[PDB]
Amino acid sequence: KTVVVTTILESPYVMMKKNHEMLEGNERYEGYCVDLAAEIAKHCGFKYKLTIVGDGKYGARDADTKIWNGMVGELVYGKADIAIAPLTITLVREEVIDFSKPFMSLGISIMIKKGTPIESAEDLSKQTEIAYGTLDSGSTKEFFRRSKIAVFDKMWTYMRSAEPSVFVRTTAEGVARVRKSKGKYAYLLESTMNEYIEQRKPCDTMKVGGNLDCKGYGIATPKGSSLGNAVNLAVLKLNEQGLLDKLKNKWWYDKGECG
Amino acid sequence: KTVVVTTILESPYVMMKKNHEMLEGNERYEGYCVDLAAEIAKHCGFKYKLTIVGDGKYGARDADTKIWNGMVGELVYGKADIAIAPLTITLVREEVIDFSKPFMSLGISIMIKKGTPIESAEDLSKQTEIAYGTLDSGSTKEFFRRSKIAVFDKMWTYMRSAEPSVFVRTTAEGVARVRKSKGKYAYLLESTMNEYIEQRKPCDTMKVGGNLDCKGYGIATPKGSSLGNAVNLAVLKLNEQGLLDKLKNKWWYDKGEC
Ligand SMILES: O=c1[nH]c2cc(C(F)(F)F)c(N3CCOCC3)cc2n(CP(=O)(O)O)c1=O
Ligand SMILES: O=c1[nH]c2cc(C(F)(F)F)c(N3CCOCC3)cc2n(CP(=O)(O)O)c1=O
Repeated sequence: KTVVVTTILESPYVMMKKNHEMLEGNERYEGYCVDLAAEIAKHCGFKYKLTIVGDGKYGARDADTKIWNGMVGELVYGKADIAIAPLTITLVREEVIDFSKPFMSLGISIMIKKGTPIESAEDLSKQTEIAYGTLDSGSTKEFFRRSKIAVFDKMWTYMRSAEPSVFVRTTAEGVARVRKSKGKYAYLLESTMNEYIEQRKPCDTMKVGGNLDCKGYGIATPKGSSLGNAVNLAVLKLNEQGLLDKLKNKWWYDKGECG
Repeated sequence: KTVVVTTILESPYVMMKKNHEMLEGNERYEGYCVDLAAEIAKHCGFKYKLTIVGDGKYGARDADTKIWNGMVGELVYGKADIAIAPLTITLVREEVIDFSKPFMSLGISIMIKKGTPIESAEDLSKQTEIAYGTLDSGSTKEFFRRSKIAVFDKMWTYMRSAEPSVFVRTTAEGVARVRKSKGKYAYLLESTMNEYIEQRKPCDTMKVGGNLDCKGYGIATPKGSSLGNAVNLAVLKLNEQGLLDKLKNKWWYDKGEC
C-alpha cells in the first residue's frame, strides 16, 4: 500500500538533485514539496513514491473533450493517489477532486527592475512610459481580461492592444524582458514566483506593492479518498506549528542568493 | 438530536424581523446566515435551534485567563454545537475549533464619503489633508502594525502618531465619522460591511480601491464534532451551486436601497 504521489518539476517546489542520475526513487528530488510530502506522509503514516506528472501539466479539462489533464487527471483517472504540488485551489477542480486547507497563499504581483518608479498596479495604470504585460496564456492573463475593477480593466485595455505585444511565452521570457528593458518593462506573475526570482542572481528584480487577488495552493486527493481527512489535519497542524513557514524560508531565503 | 446553532446579531447576517415579538423560535430572525443555517441543516439532515451568543462577541482568548469568550467559547466549552456566523478563519481560533472551507471571502477595504478624491490606499499614504483610521483595536489596526509592504507601513507610521486620534471606538463611530466629515475622514473596515453600508440609506458612502488582504468567514464546529465533515461538504456544494453568491446578492443588493 505504497501511496503514489503526483507532482511537477517547478523550482523550488520540486527539482532534480544535481547528481540525480546516480540516485534512485524519492532521492532524485529535492524542494519545498519534496519536504512537504515527507511531513504529510509522516503525519498520515504512509510510505510513498514521488512521480512527476506525465504530461507536465497542472490540470485542466481539454476544453471540448471532457477529459482532465495534468495532475488533476492523474487523480480523477486513478493514476495517482495524492498530488503534493503548487496546485491552485479552484472551483472547477473542486468539482472533480478534493483540496486540503491551503498550504500556501499567493496572488498576482508586479515585478520590476530595481529602481523602476512603480509601486503598485495603480501606478502602472496611470502611465505609459513603462510597458507591462503577463504570460501569453493562463490565469493571470485571464484575470485581467474578465476583471471589471477599473484599474485592472484599464490595464487589460492597455495590454490587449499594445504593440509590440507586451505578453510573453514563458516566465523566463518575462523575467529576461524585465532585466533587459532598462526598467521600462514590468511583469505580472504569481507573488511566490516573484519572491523566488528576487532571491536569484543577479539580484536585479524586485516585487512591489500588495497582491492583486487571493489564491491558495492545496494538496489534492481524488473524491472519496480515504486520505482526505488525515491530509487536511496534517496541513492544519503543519501550518499551526510553523513548519510551512519554515519550509518557505528554507527554499526561498536560506537557499537564496541575494539576502 | 436538535443541534444548537450559535450566531451573532450582525446586519445582514442575522437580524431581528420587524415583528420578532410576534414570532417564536427560528422565525424571529432573518438574514444571510439565517438562510445559510437552513441550507446547512437541509444538506446535513438535522433540526436546529438558533441562539444568539450570550456575550455578543465573536471569540478571543483572554490573555490572563486562557478562557475563550464569544461564539468560539460557546463551541469549545460545550454550549453550542455549531457556529453559523461571519466568523473569521484564523490560526489562533483553529487551535481550539474547526472551520469549514470559507463561505465568504473578504478583506480590509477603504470606505469613503461620496465625492472624496481618493481611489486607493497608496493615495491615502501620500497625503494628510484627509484623515484616515480604523477600529481602535482588532485585526485591521493589527494588520497595519505588522505590515512590511511599503505603502501599508507608511500608513501605520502616520496613524499611530496622529492627533486627534484617527481610531474609533465602534464601527458606528467610524461610519458616522465618515458621514460627518463631508469627505475629510476615511475609514478602514471589512469589505463585506463596507459593501453593505453602501447599499443603505442615506447612500452617501462607497467602497473604494481593492481589498488590502485576504480573509475568510467559515462555519465553526467543536473539535471532534461529527458534523465537521458534513458541514464542509455542504459549504463546498453550496458554493459550487452558486447558493452562497445568490444569498449575497439577496441580502446585499436585492434588499439594498441605493
Ligand atoms: O494550479 C496551478 N498551479 C500553478 C503553479 C505555478 C508556479 F508555482 F508558479 F510554478 C504556475 N507558474 C506560473 C508561472 O510560470 C510557471 C508556472 C502556474 C500554475 N498554474 C497555471 P496558471 O494559473 O494558468 O498560471 C496552475 O493552474
Ligand atoms: O470573527 C470575526 N468576525 C467579524 C465580523 C465583522 C462583520 F463585518 F460584521 F461581519 C466584524 N466587524 C463588525 C462590523 O464592522 C466592521 C467589521 C468584526 C469581526 N471580528 C472582529 P475583527 O476581526 O477585529 O474585525 C471577528 O473577530
